[PDB]
Amino acid sequence: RKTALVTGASRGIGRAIAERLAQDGFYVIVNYAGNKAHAQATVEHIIEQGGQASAIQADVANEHEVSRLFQEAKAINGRLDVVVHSAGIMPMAKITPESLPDFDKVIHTNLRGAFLILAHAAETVPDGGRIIALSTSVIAKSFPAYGPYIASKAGVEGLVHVLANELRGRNITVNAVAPGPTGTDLFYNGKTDEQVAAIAKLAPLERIGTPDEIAGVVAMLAGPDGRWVNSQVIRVNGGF
Amino acid sequence: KTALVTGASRGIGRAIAERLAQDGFYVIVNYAGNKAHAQATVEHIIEQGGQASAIQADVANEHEVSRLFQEAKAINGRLDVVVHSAGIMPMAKITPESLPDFDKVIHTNLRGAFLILAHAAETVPDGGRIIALSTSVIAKSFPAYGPYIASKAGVEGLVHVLANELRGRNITVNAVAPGPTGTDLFYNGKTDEQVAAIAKLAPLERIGTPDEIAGVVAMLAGPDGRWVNSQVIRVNGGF
Amino acid sequence: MNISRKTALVTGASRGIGRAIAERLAQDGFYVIVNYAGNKAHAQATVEHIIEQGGQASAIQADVANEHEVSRLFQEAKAINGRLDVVVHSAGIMPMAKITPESLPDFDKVIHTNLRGAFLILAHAAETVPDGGRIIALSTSVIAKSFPAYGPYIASKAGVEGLVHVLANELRGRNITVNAVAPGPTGTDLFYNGKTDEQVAAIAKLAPLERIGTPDEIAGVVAMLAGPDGRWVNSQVIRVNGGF
Amino acid sequence: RKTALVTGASRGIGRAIAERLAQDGFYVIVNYAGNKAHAQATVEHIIEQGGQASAIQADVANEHEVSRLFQEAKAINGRLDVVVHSAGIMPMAKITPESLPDFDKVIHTNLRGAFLILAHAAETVPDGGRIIALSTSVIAKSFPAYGPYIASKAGVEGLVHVLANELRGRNITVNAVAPGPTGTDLFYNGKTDEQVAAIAKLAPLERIGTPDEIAGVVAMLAGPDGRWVNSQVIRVNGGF
Repeated sequence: RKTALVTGASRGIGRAIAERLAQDGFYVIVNYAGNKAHAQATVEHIIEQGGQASAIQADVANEHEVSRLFQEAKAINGRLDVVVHSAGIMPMAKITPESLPDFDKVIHTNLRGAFLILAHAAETVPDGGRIIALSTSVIAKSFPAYGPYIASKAGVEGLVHVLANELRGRNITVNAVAPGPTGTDLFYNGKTDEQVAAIAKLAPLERIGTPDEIAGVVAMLAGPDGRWVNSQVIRVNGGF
Repeated sequence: KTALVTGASRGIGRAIAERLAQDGFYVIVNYAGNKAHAQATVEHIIEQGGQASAIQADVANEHEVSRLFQEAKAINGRLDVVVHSAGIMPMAKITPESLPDFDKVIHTNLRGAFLILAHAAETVPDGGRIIALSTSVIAKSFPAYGPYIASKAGVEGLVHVLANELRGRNITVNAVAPGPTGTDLFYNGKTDEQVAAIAKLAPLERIGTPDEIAGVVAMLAGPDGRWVNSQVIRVNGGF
Repeated sequence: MNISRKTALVTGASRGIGRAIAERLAQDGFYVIVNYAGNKAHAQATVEHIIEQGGQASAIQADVANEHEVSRLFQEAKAINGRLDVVVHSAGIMPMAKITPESLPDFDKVIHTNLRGAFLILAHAAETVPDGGRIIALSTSVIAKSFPAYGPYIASKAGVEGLVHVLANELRGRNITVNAVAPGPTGTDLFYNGKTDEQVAAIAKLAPLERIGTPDEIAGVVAMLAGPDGRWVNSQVIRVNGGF
Repeated sequence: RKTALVTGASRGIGRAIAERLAQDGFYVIVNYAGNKAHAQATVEHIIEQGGQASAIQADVANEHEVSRLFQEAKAINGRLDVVVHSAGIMPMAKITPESLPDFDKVIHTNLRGAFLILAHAAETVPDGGRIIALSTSVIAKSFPAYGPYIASKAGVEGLVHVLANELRGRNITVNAVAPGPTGTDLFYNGKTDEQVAAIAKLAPLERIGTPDEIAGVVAMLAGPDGRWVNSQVIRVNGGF
């Protein structure tokens, strides 16, 4: 039985990824940053559905907590076959001097965090393993106030491509999944139906994509059908 | 549910047809010239427990494609998935002497794609999927690949536009872009040194198989591909 | 050897972007061959505008998608000064047609004029441009938007870009750059005469600069690519669209 | 009277850009980080050839030094028409935990620095001005050990596109120039005759690109022929 670590699996896309990987037969480490309640709910949903999982706290941007995370994750089953990095933040801030704090925070959490996870994955994933990062489709649109977020995720994609090359000879694929707007609980919670309808109309399929539809592409990349997909950023956005 | 696969006689097209049959689709194996390999594909599908049938059609001939789609949809009254894999890849540098070759590739690869996509746009139901095969070599722009790259870049353009034109029909349009794959043909015309040289190009350091391409096609044709739309997915082991 | 003036051939130079390219290249010191397809009047107007401004130019008829007329075009154009330093391929059509069986004629036409035409020009350029010369094709920025009814056009221009990249590699050792310029919507006389003011305003707002780009603004990038500042730019598609 | 600020103008591409902009009629602020000697050499060559320039020290990643840089630069002629951000570093480090210091360094100097310069440029450049960042062509190749550098420059490109959108209504273009390897003195001093020969055969033009060949594209973007070029990353690499 193969083991998968999923960062940011307490809610939303990360939770959907963790639950789908558990359904696919992976033992899932549900990594979370702060309050364990949602993470333990993820673990319990996995166990009730017939899978195995356990939760580990770690801030992905804290090098010491990441060192511990990977040791503790390896302690469970002695192996780390798949690593999926979904944890990140998306604050809004225009490219102005006053936004410098927000910028630093996003870079710290999304990009440095990604580096940490990827770096440790590169050291611990076995031959034949898989490393998957979550990027974003909004990189293609360059919307105002998304500067810091887009910068962080573009950096992540760059790291993904380089790492795919650096792991030559280990038969380890490195890819990214870049979702568009996704119908998480948080997404719906902050929006009126009119706002939802406008976002739905942005895609030619004219609806809101679900977290499970993102997790399905992650599951492809983690499984046998993803054996020959390497150094790719797959945008999952309904055509938007 | 029914899937039509063009160029399904051998290689990547055959692997696609067989995997889709294994995923539960009734498969129309479309072929160009000699039936034999197409019927072998049909028989392998039936042998493994699936349903399939073979139909002849030149993808670049409007009348033969119109007939292909009328007949394919007539089998079960539906054409849920259309996969366009048929194409040719001749080598010719960009010189006036290559004009015949250029015309040929554009005719088979680009006009062909236009036809298939067009008829797919007319016949696929709500919730269906349209998938074209492009190529990863677009990224490298190697000498003598000019005509081939031009045809396939045009195909990708059609894919994105069609994805937008089918707004309101709930139909995804995507492309899969393989690198070199270990077909039977790939192996018959190469020495072991050539194969070894190609194997080292990918960071995974081996030769990709047709089944590894068919797996991504199957993702796009199945439940996990519902929210993938207007994408060109390159499947090349990282090369 | 050759003390004749540096020469540029510009296809589709009768009007619009092609005309602006021809006039700007003449201002930069090129003898300009104004290639046109059908009615000479506008092509001769381009030539006369060039000559009134103190440049040298002459007009040659050829349909860029006709191999025989293109063979003649290059024989005659190179004969003027014994050289063809720069080749700019601007000629093309942009009809609207959705991806449907009934659109097949239109598709065939666009592919024929835009892509096969490009192939001919590029191919002949590859045979005639000297070491240090420049080959520039015109593509389109609309490739990025994949608008409905632009399928055939986008397919044709994406094919052109593919040819550009390959040709840049095939001319290794000849020191010949091959590039494309991809304009967004441009304020040609045709553009303004066929658009309502509300349509014009809607298109103007698409770019962050909130205006309609001019043909001279496209020609300026072409001139960069054809001159000393473009020496190290090779195998690029430069989108000139005001940020849209 | 028209003014251009060039960061990293002490040597190499930045110097070539400063000298070309001066030759094009700009008053040039030669910004440097530490090495005053070379910055004054630039400033001098400009004055020697008939131009006007002056040097200003600032570490582009220091918010206070950058605020001062822009205050002082704008004070010279009361205007700052063009801003070109060329300053950056390119250390080699694979994606492993031990590389975290190098990573942190590059992100700080290349990306946070870019954020600062662009942010202040967006505040100080007049309507009709130009903002040009320097990226890199190596993003296309994702070579091993280039991970951190590529991540930083990919982030810069993201910021460029977003800023182009955020300055809607101000008539300010934001672009990047992405050079390949260039025949700097730094480039040549660490290389053998055969190494140079091998690099020279990478491009189809089969030679080494010069800093002036990059500066010519920057100058196009800063001048009348660049009025309609916006939100673009122009790769200047001889076709490699």
